[PDB]
Amino acid sequence: SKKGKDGRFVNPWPTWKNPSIPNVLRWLIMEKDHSSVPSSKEELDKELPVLKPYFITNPEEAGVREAGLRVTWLGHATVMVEMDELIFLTDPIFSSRASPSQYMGPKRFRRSPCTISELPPIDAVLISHNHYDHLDYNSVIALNERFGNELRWFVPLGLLDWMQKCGCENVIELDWWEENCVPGHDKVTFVFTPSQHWCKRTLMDDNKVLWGSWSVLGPWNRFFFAGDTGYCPAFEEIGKRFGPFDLAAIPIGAYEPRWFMKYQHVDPEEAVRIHTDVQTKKSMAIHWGTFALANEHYLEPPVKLNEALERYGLNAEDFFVLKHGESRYLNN
Amino acid sequence: KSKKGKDGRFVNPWPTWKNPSIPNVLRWLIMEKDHSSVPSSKEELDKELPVLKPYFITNPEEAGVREAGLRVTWLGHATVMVEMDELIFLTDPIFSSRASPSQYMGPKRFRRSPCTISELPPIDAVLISHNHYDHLDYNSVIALNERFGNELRWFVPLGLLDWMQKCGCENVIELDWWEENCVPGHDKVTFVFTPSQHWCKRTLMDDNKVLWGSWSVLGPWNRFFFAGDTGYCPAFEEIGKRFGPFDLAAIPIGAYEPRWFMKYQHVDPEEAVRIHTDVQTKKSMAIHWGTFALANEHYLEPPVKLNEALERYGLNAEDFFVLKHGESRYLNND
Ligand SMILES: C[C@H](CCC(=O)O)[C@H]1CC[C@H]2[C@@H]3CC[C@@H]4C[C@H](O)CC[C@]4(C)[C@H]3C[C@H](O)[C@]12C
Ligand SMILES: C[C@H](CCC(=O)O)[C@H]1CC[C@H]2[C@@H]3CC[C@@H]4C[C@H](O)CC[C@]4(C)[C@H]3C[C@H](O)[C@]12C
Ligand SMILES: C[C@H](CCC(=O)O)[C@H]1CC[C@H]2[C@@H]3CC[C@@H]4C[C@H](O)CC[C@]4(C)[C@H]3C[C@H](O)[C@]12C
Ligand SMILES: C[C@H](CCC(=O)O)[C@H]1CC[C@H]2[C@@H]3CC[C@@H]4C[C@H](O)CC[C@]4(C)[C@H]3C[C@H](O)[C@]12C
Ligand SMILES: C[C@H](CCC(=O)O)[C@H]1CC[C@H]2[C@@H]3CC[C@@H]4C[C@H](O)CC[C@]4(C)[C@H]3C[C@H](O)[C@]12C
Ligand SMILES: C[C@H](CCC(=O)O)[C@H]1CC[C@H]2[C@@H]3CC[C@@H]4C[C@H](O)CC[C@]4(C)[C@H]3C[C@H](O)[C@]12C
Ligand SMILES: C[C@H](CCC(=O)O)[C@H]1CC[C@H]2[C@@H]3CC[C@@H]4C[C@H](O)CC[C@]4(C)[C@H]3C[C@H](O)[C@]12C
Ligand SMILES: C[C@H](CCC(=O)O)[C@H]1CC[C@H]2[C@@H]3CC[C@@H]4C[C@H](O)CC[C@]4(C)[C@H]3C[C@H](O)[C@]12C
Ligand SMILES: C[C@H](CCC(=O)O)[C@H]1CC[C@H]2[C@@H]3CC[C@@H]4C[C@H](O)CC[C@]4(C)[C@H]3C[C@H](O)[C@]12C
Ligand SMILES: C[C@H](CCC(=O)O)[C@H]1CC[C@H]2[C@@H]3CC[C@@H]4C[C@H](O)CC[C@]4(C)[C@H]3C[C@H](O)[C@]12C
Ligand SMILES: Cc1ncc(COP(=O)(O)O)c(C=O)c1O
Ligand SMILES: [Zn+2]
Ligand SMILES: [Zn+2]
Ligand SMILES: [Zn+2]
Ligand SMILES: [Zn+2]
Repeated sequence: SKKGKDGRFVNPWPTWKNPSIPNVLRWLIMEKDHSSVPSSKEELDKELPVLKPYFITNPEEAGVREAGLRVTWLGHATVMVEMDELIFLTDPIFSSRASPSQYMGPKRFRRSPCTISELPPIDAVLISHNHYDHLDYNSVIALNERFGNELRWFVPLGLLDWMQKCGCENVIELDWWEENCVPGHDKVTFVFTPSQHWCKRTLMDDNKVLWGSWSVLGPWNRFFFAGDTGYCPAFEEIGKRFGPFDLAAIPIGAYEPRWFMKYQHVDPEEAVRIHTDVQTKKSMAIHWGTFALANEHYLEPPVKLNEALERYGLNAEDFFVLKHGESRYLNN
Repeated sequence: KSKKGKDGRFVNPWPTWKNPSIPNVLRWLIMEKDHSSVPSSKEELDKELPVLKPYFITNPEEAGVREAGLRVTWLGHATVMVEMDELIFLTDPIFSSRASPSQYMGPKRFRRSPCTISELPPIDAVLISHNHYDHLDYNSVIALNERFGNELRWFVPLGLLDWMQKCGCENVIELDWWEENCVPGHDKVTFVFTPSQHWCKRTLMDDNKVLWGSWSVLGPWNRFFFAGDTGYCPAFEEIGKRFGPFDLAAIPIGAYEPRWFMKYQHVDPEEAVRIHTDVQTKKSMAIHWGTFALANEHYLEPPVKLNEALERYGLNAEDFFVLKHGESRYLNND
């Protein structure tokens, strides 16, 4: 290739990135209050409405094995992408709290639109990093319970065990810049792409499992999942090696306070930049709207995104935000 | 001051004063509670145990009682919403997927919750029978006290007040056997903590620190008994005679498999109908069962055994009915 890879430090995984500036802790004894201010049932329902998905009232449809691409936002980074036959899910979280505990931790103010049961045949599942807001043991458990060997768990290096331990066999571990495929539908290609984030689920396990983005290269359309990352070259590299991608899921939340999050989390503007670097035709906007993992107003990220869109000479068509549970079909 | 089984405190914690109790407990361990019922694909359970969408979701109005009657809605396990005398009170609210102190281990419901805390009408009081994780849900407590405030009057047994306050609740009332209180505004309704034969445990060495029991709400139009968790005991004739006749009775009819083991903490359907006769209620509702797997019996068995015991005693399904998850039922009185 020609795009820097990694390449771990003496012991754990470094980002190898320049925008990488230390600062890595937790959320129980530091800048962790908020300014989002979420309250009032009807108010939430109004501002942030939860849409009942289609694969519930009319499962039939599904498939989208046509030639375009259908996407559904089930919260935070939980997006179901119906593309080139395959029906894959990303960073699946269907539980109320994203904490190792049930007594403390972040609880969603906007519940998961559907339930794993209601879910349609899930083919592959993609995992950005190990953070609880992206890895929900309960969710994982259910998935295999329902499906099982027929679930291509595409995971980053350092997760296999966890998966297998949870009770999964169809699991692939990958170092960013690696590649693998869904057995049956081998035509489509999945690639672990780099990113700028951290990995931690317990103590001392810091950056023990790699982080990164996913790039689904399918015969017809192409999709890119960033996950959680701060602005770092890679993106362009990706947009070059692969791309032009069709749709891309870019995080637009958890950015304030900038002085601390900047290096681990992009800002709505930085996202617009990714839209460009990755060379996609459109973007869906992941993270935001579901959990309060920062101090930014919970409604701010879409406003800041449209601000940056108009700054960069773009339009809300190019980088759109879905409603909780909404689907969207893009036939190119 | 008639013969009234009072407490009920031995060594340090409370024992069950009732004669038929024998402590040889072992604690919930999936061992004999994981699957001897073996619930298959959701679909199967959708056919057998359909989850309904409670009335107050589609019609948030209509949710009082207009008096001269009694409305009840079954939300899972032992969660029961009772409306009477300008009062909507909950019992044993569990709206969480798993009934455990952990998120990695414990019994997880196979039937989703009918509604959510955001969707239910104004609750005026919650009743807690005992402290077990299938009847006391931390997240549910929080959610409730987050929606509501000092308007939610939490009626809990003796030894729970501190727990409640530590959750953030301020309008909390602690009661002992045959103890009575009321909702601040509505005085005519009187809530009474009445005996039962169960145990209490959430952590290690806290066994029987808090007390168990049953609730007898005496409103000026409709008397409502709610049993909670219990094996058969004589305190139910006391409850049924002192108060009563009652209009409804939320009786448990599930989790009774290793009769040798669970007979002193959990009634079977036969003892459940025995309960119905004892408390002298006009109607009774089947609670517990169908939601969690807390024993080995087949998950559909308890209603069948309920009907068998009903016809044994010369009663029809009218007197003792089982509802679907989320179904409601209205009961007008003389
Ligand atoms: C503040 C209490 C203890 C209070 C005391 O000193 O008595 C301490 C005890 C254990 C500490 C936690 C251990 C894990 C983490 C270590 C980090 O470095 C900061 C965040 C976390 C999540 C800590 C939060 C906080 O620093 C805690 C909860
Ligand atoms: C729940 C127990 C004990 C309750 C009791 O004995 O009454 C208490 C005792 C010590 C408490 C911990 C002290 C350190 C931390 C302090 C924070 O403010 C909340 C999180 C932690 C990690 C606490 C969690 C929890 O509140 C603990 C473990
Ligand atoms: C056992 C009680 C719950 C008792 C109850 O619900 O009444 C719970 C409540 C708070 C829980 C603690 C929260 C902080 C920690 C989180 C970790 O994930 C595991 C260890 C700790 C220290 C937990 C230990 C244990 O899980 C506690 C103490
Ligand atoms: C303890 C239960 C199983 C108990 C039983 O069979 O009854 C097991 C089953 C799945 C196990 C988890 C699998 C994923 C993780 C593997 C890690 O290396 C340790 C932590 C986790 C989160 C494990 C913790 C724990 O060991 C669990 C929850
Ligand atoms: C609290 C027990 C102590 C009991 C024992 O020694 O068995 C210790 C011992 C083994 C410990 C685990 C070892 C594997 C992991 C190492 C991480 O760096 C911290 C989290 C994990 C998941 C640990 C969690 C916790 O710190 C455990 C469970
Ligand atoms: C099975 C392990 C350890 C066995 C070993 O070390 O080989 C033991 C050690 C700690 C034990 C638990 C302690 C807490 C609880 C005490 C109850 O009175 C019985 C259920 C529980 C939940 C116990 C279940 C089980 O007995 C455990 C988990
Ligand atoms: C911290 C990991 C989760 C790690 C992951 O998700 O990968 C979890 C997985 C299993 C969890 C333990 C389960 C058994 C115990 C339950 C008690 O109620 C509190 C202490 C213990 C010992 C728990 C502590 C902590 O909650 C653990 C060790
Ligand atoms: C999660 C850690 C270790 C993780 C690791 O070393 O990678 C493991 C190590 C020891 C494990 C415990 C051993 C005793 C128990 C055995 C049971 O069969 C499941 C529950 C308990 C309470 C276990 C819960 C949990 O699974 C622990 C605490
Ligand atoms: C430690 C958190 C709050 C931490 C924070 O500030 O975020 C507190 C807030 C409410 C606390 C719980 C209140 C009910 C219980 C009281 C018991 O005496 C100890 C266990 C429980 C389950 C407590 C565990 C723990 O002490 C919690 C969960
Ligand atoms: C080790 C700390 C602190 C010791 C102290 O305050 O002296 C203590 C303080 C409170 C203790 C917890 C309180 C709630 C529970 C009490 C149970 O009966 C045993 C398990 C738990 C979960 C306890 C475990 C542990 O023993 C804790 C967390
Ligand atoms: C794992 C888990 N915990 C808790 C809940 C319920 O959330 P809450 O108790 O906050 O209402 C769910 C609901 O689906 C869940 O999946
Ligand atoms: Zn993250
Ligand atoms: Zn995140
Ligand atoms: Zn119980
Ligand atoms: Zn029970």
